[PDB]
Amino acid sequence: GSHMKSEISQVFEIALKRNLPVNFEVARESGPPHMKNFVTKVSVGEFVGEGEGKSKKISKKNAAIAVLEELKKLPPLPAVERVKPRIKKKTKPIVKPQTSPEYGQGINPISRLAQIQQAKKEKEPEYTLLTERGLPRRREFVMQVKVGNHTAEGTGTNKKVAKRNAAENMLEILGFK
RNA sequence: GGCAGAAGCUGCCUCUUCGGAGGCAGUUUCUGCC
Repeated sequence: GSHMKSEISQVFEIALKRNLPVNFEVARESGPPHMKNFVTKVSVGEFVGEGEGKSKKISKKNAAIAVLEELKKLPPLPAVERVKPRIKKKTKPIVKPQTSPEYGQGINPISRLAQIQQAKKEKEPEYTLLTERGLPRRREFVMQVKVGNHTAEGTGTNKKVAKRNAAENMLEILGFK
C-alpha cells in the first residue's frame, strides 16, 4: 500500500508546527475575481504544488501530494520547538465506520436537503441564529432555517454543527417527506 | 481540463459565570457548479 483515504489531512495540521505548510492559493490573477477560483495551487516549506496530477481523473488531492514530499526534507527546525515521547502513551483509531459496493442520493436528511437545493438552481437554505438563552445553569446553540414559507430548528456546538440536528425537520416542514 | 456545498472520516483554535459554550478548515463519498 502507498496511499490513504486522505493525504491533504496530513499537510493540513503540520502547518501548526511548521508555520509555512497549508498555504493553498489561486493559480491565476487575470480571471479568478470574476465569480470562481477555477484553478488552485499550494506552497509548503521551500516547495510548491498544483491540482493537475496525471489528469485529475485520478484524485482531488494531487496538489498536496505534490508538496507532501517536501515535508520529508524539512530542517531540524531551530524555531517552533516540539517533543516526541514514547513508552508512556498509547492510542487507536475508530473501527465503527464501514463501506459499500453501492451509493445513493439520500443517505441522510442532511445531505439530502442540501442536495435538493442545487436541483432547484439554488445553493443552500436561508440559515439563521437565535440563541435567546443563557441561564446560570443552562446554555445551548439554537439554529433557525427558512426555505420559502416555512422554518426548522436544531442544536449543536458551533454554526457548522447545529445545521446537522435541524435537517431531520427540514424535509417535513415543506413536504419533501 | 476545473470548483463550491452537504454529510462520513481527520484534526486543529478560543472562551467557562463550572451549566457548559463559541470558532475554523481539510479530505473523501453524493450532488451541483466551472
